[PDB]
Amino acid sequence: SVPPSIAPFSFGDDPVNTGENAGVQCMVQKGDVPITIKWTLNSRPIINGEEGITILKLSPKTSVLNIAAVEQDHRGVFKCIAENKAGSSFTTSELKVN
Amino acid sequence: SVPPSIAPFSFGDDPVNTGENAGVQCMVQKGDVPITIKWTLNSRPIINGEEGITILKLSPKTSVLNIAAVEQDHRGVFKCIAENKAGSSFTTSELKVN
Repeated sequence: SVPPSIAPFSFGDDPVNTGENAGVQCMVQKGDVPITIKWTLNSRPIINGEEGITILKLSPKTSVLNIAAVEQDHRGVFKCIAENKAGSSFTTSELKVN
Repeated sequence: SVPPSIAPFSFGDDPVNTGENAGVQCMVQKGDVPITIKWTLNSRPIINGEEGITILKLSPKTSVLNIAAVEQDHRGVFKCIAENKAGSSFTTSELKVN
């Protein structure tokens, strides 16, 4: 009956240049399975392929996000949301683009 | 003729507890494709699944390493090596376990 906890992630506090290969990982630490992991960008759900963003479920507790070529469209607050029977958690990181 | 360049990564400032979920993304920035991306732990090569370490080539310029459940055996220097026909490059991060 353990609720999900998530390790912090960050694109870095320095703005990113267009064309860079950037990414973060949503790694659930403690938490009962089954767990669902999902993403939003500026509160809109994003899934693999949307806006050129790669999102891949590496394991039941890890989601990998990769932006192969950063654009100004990718600017904003990325949120990972992890949910199971016992509770839910989210953590965020703002991507800044020069 | 452009050799691979790699964004630095880190498991973090602080030592990690046993059982935690840790990982890094090796994201090549500059460099002509195709690029071979491989990993070592304390100078010895790692393959997907070895010592419970997940390794996945996510894209032509990104490789993801995940340790689903960290043990003290995972202690040491993780190196990502990126190679093409032009040249090679690497970046590292030391994983510490309490």
